[PDB]
Amino acid sequence: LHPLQPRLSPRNLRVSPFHARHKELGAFFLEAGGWERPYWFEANAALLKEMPAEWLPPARDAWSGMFSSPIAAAEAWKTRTAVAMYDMTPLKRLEVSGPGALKLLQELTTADLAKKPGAVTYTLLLDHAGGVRSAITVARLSEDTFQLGANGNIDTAYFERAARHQTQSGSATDWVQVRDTTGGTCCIGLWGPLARDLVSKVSDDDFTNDGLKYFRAKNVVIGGIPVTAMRLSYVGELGWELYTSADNGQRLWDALWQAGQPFGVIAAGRAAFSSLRLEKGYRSWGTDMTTEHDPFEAGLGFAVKMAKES
Amino acid sequence: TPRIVIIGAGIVGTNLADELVTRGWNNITVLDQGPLNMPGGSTSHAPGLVFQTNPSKTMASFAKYTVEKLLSLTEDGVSCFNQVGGLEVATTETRLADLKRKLGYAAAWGIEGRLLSPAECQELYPLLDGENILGGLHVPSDGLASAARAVQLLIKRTESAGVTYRGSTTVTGIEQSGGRVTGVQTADGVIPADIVVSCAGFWGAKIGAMIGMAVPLLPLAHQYVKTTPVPAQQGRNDQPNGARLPILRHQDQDLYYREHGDRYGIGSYAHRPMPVDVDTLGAYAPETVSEHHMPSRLDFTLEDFLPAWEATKQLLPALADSEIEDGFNGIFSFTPDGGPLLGESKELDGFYVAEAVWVTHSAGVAKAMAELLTTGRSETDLGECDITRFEDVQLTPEYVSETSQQNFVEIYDVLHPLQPRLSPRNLRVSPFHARHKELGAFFLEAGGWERPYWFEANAALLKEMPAEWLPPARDAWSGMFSSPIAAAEAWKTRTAVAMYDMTPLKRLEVSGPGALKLLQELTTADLAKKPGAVTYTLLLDHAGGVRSAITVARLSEDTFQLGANGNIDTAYFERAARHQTQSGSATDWVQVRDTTGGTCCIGLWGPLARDLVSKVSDDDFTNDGLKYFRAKNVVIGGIPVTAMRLSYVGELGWELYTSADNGQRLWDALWQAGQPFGVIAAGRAAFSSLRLEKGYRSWGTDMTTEHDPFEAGLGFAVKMAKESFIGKGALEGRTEEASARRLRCLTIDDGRSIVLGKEPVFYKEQAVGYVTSAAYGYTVAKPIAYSYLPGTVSVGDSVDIEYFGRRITATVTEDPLYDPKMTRLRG
Amino acid sequence: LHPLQPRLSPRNLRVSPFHARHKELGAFFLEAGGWERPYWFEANAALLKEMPAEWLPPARDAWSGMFSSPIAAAEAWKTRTAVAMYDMTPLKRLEVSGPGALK
Ligand SMILES: Cc1cc2nc3c(=O)[nH]c(=O)nc-3n(C[C@H](O)[C@H](O)[C@H](O)COP(=O)(O)OP(=O)(O)OC[C@@H]3O[C@@H](n4cnc5c(N)ncnc54)[C@H](O)[C@@H]3O)c2cc1C
Ligand SMILES: Nc1nc2c(c(=O)[nH]1)N[C@@H](CNc1ccc(C(=O)N[C@@H](CCC(=O)O)C(=O)O)cc1)CN2
Ligand SMILES: Nc1nc2c(c(=O)[nH]1)N[C@@H](CNc1ccc(C(=O)N[C@@H](CCC(=O)O)C(=O)O)cc1)CN2
Ligand SMILES: [Mg+2]
Repeated sequence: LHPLQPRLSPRNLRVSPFHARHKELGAFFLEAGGWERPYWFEANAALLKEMPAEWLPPARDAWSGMFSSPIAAAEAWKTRTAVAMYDMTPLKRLEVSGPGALKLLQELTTADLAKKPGAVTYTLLLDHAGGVRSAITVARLSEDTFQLGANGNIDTAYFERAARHQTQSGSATDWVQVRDTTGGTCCIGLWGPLARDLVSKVSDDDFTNDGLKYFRAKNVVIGGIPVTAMRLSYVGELGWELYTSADNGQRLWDALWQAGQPFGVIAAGRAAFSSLRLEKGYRSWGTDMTTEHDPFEAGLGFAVKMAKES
Repeated sequence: TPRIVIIGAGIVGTNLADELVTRGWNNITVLDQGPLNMPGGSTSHAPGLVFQTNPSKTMASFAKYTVEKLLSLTEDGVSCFNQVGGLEVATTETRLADLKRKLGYAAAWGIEGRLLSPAECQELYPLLDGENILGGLHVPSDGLASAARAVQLLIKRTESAGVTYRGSTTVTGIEQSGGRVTGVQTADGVIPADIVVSCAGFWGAKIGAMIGMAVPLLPLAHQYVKTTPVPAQQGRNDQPNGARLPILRHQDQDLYYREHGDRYGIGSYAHRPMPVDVDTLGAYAPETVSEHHMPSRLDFTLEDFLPAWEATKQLLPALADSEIEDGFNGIFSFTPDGGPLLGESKELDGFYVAEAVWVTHSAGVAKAMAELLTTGRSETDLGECDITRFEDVQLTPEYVSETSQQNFVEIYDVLHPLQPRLSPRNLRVSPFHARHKELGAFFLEAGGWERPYWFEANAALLKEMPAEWLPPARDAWSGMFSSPIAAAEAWKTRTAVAMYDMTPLKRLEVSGPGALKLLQELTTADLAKKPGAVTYTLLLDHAGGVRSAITVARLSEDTFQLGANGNIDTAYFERAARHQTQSGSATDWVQVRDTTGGTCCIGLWGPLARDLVSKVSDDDFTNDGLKYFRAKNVVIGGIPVTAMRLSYVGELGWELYTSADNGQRLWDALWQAGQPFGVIAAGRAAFSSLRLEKGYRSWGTDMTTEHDPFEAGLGFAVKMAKESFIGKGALEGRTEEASARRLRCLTIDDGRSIVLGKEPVFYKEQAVGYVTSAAYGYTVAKPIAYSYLPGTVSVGDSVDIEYFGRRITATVTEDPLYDPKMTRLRG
Repeated sequence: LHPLQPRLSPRNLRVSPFHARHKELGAFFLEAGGWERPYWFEANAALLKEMPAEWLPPARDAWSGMFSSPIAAAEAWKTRTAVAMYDMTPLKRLEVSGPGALK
């Protein structure tokens, strides 16, 4: 069996709010964690006739060509030179809330999270030996509410137990609740050099550098939909992760899609996504590092604030 | 009494100070950036036309009270109301029909009115060219408010009672601590306050931003023009502002009129919407404010007015011998639904709004708010006025701008109660939305959600449907936004199995060690039962009035899911949970989440519901496996689901809840299992009809805070034996049988004449009630309507319902109309 | 019955090749000769907020308003000022061929 080989059943268990639009665009779906994830979009085949030859990869052998397509090259191309919409809905999304939330995260992570709300921080979770249990993002949305981009249900269970333990043994001001909100929310990664040109057509919020700096978050309205925008890009380009409730997702998608037409916006899938993030050197927990590695071996020293008290 | 600061000395803020004073609260400071003698908000330019009749019972009562209050507000023998009566004329058949519906509202709300023939219209208002007049509606108690004079007299008498007024004082921020208001910032310092009420008119959104509150009003300009002296009017009225003819509405041309001595005042909505940026108005130095120079008056744009002037000369040819003398583009407030914005902010304890209020409703709004502040409740239902009625997508600046401008464009149009907007649409959709479009769903929206009213795919079933299920033809009005397809969907729900989309039902998760304690105090049920129980229960106010009717499902020791009625509930629970948390122990904390947008629900109902679900689940759905009004977790088509056994349509089956990401799978699994059982998707038209056949009440129409549970026939849901709950003391002694007014089920005798809501109900030729809910009952094959009626009227008695001026005979009937032994439901 | 009143069944007997695209655009279909014919497209509702007021018609009475929509005004507007695609597939189309055709 090839490492990407999907099951044929059961399928379509979990789908993002954009699923109808993705099928319209001829998404090739693979599954992970029950979620259907586009790996590329057949609609983008039409772009290969226009793509510069410098972007066209050589033939693949039969094995590396399984569950791959030249279309991924066109999607990488447009992400690097135009603007792309990636479905980040399946990214594990945890809400950690309550008066003991900051205290919990200060102890579990390698970052100083005690900053006025709006900061996004890439940070690690270690075990007592210094091995890397996880690498996550923490966005402080308000005094007592943080949204985490985690790595899966191992993280979820880790936070659940730790929050329960803190709550049980703490005061009236140490209680903290952890919710897995992934299934109730969605996210579009809107990335590429024309990302500002696009979003400014559908929002009156300020998306310039002055309005939202790198690794910051704020609430905005796009196409009429309340969104939490976070400025970062696992693909290494300008733009934002745009989060909203599942019921609003399709509208947000359609609004952006329409705004993006003059900029040549495309839907982009996981094959391009993985290639682009590797060009950026961004680590993926579970393969690039595990608890067998410390942050310095993995080249993640920068994410560890050794000056923290604890 | 608490220290109050009121922001704004318009007709709203001064009436509020007054209503508070008469209730013994006089520790009040009123602030206005303008001079006290002419503050310069919309109140300082309003022509003051007061038409009481309104489709809304609450707005109508506010208007009646304003008329009574202004008539009694007097000095040197001259009151602040000139009661010349009001006349709405019709120049199209469509409008003529609508005046008959409005005459119904008037009877329903206790306002005396008459329909006039064209000849009678000419006798009452001789300046009308009769050639295009088809009829008029005359209300003798309407008239003209002297709004700016009323402000002065109100300032005078409240000042005498100890109220402090500070004009030329600009509020620049709001001070707070611990989630509660502490004061009001001005350049010269902070004015301390325990309560702040923003009565700032079209500045309201600007005041709101000061505490991070979204106030969904849009400032819009509206043209008002005065003519030169009109020759026909020479000598008829007192100069300079006398009036003797009824105020005049010409809604077909978006115009209204009044006299100003021998001149005419012309109000036009017959121009493009004109949004105003309040930040560009400029700061007016108080000493510069005068009649033609104030912040609320923008330059007149003659070009916009020319068509209105032509139409005016057609209606009233005498004015063709006058000219336009002075015009201005006058600013005031519009909202997404035309309702005002009243009540306590979500963001800040002790901070209240009373904004976007017509002079017509001002005193009534002030009275309601003064009741709210001093007693904790308004004596009038504020369900359509509460600031918290709006969903999140409805509070964005873009939605507020777009829908308020559309409200302005449609302000005087004849509109069906179901008429949807064409934009913005598709804001919120359930996970089943693609499947619904495949099935040709006809969508209407509410709260931002797209809701199927029926499915064109089901048209194919009408050829097979027994004739007993086919309703008679509908008239054009009751047929709008209706379809015979709803009959087939009711049919299949009653005889087969249907899948309804219950996703839009407000869904609240109340969790934490103090959750049970919170709900025990707020609701009328004993919720302390092992998890798995579902309970239908009420939320009362301290007077025993019904704030809401909800379901509470106890999912675990510290987690409850509530099926609530909208965002008024959400904000009510949010504040109550916060208050309990702040003042309680480590074991009293409780969190409230609105999870509606992250979850979905299918109502799987009908006699074949078990046959269907048992094909896609190994869980036990027999009576032994899940009893009526119980919940448990199951797996269906591979999806984890919370199943609750109950049915607002009165049939066997369950509400099936799951996370949004799983919804489409659950739907498809059920859809496929249901094929041999003839499963259909069923929409809201069938849903509403079926639930009325069951006698189930709908909060907001069938009962509001104006009713107690016994009047509404909801006594069964109140556990009077509870040790404690909000409203309990007020209900002591009350029973359904002794209630002076009781909610009754009517069926329409002719089997055919459908009514829609708000129609007056008559007993022995007296108006004694009005239609709350109504639908055609497909199972009983006749129209149904509910109305409060004097306790004196009994089952079997006859009543008349007036519909477009025609009396329709109906009979008071025992409910439920369908399956009163509940044999379809229980066991 | 209104002169435009359609049957609810049988329907969808004859459809043009554009039918899927028309449903995507929220076509309101009426039938004639067995063909499903869009009378207007709900997708075009979005254009009314942008349309000049000069193009907006007055309210219709209930009868003339049946099987009509303000959306038709926006579609007329765009046809007169931009570019529109109408489905003329149902127009009866006859091929007359052979050496005696001209005769
Ligand atoms: C052209 C026109 C015609 C109209 N015709 C009618 C009609 O015929 N019938 C009818 O019922 N209604 C009519 N209206 C509507 C009407 O006038 C308003 O609905 C009403 O006057 C609102 O009263 P208010 O007390 O809420 O607001 P306002 O009268 O606007 O007073 C509120 C204010 O608060 C003050 N304020 C605002 N911000 C601050 C601050 N930061 N610090 C201190 N003070 C502040 C302002 O200076 C002002 O006095 C008309 C309005 C216009 C523009
Ligand atoms: N919400 C969000 N959370 C997440 C991911 C995501 O895709 N988006 N993906 C996973 C973790 N990964 C990364 C790895 C690198 C970066 C990144 O952006 N690194 C920049 C900036 C780092 C910073 O200065 O600390 C640097 O050049 O390495 C962001 C998420 C899971 N958590
Ligand atoms: N989840 C759920 N919650 C809800 C509604 C719903 O549709 N489902 N709809 C709203 C409230 N309404 C009702 C009204 C009646 C019933 C009902 O079922 N009444 C039966 C049983 C009552 C019981 O014995 O107390 C009786 O015959 O009156 C259920 C919800 C909002 N809350
Ligand atoms: Mg209008």
